[PDB]
Amino acid sequence: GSSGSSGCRLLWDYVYQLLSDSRYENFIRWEDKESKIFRIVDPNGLARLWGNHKNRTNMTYEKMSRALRHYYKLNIIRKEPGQRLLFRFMKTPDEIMSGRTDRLEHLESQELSGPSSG
Repeated sequence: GSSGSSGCRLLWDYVYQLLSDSRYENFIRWEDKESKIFRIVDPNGLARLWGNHKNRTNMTYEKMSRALRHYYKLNIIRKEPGQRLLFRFMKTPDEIMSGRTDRLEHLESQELSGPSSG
């Protein structure tokens, strides 16, 4: 029961890791497995886990969704208009699971904290 060693350090992905484990249902479960649709049961709590293992502080859902959004542009996830915290996995996640250069990974510890110094 050891899940400390990580690498991807990604949010959008952090989702699956949870879904797979039913023990994390109360926080998040599969809405419509038919279309790999998931929904955050409780953001206030769900985020905690994301900010906890991330050694972050006062991890809020606001600064969290900041990621899922970036992907929305890549045409990977779709946020239903009606619902509020609904996410639909259009394309397979493992399809874009890689790390060579300027890959999604890069955005693992970027949209979390720190200026752009641009």
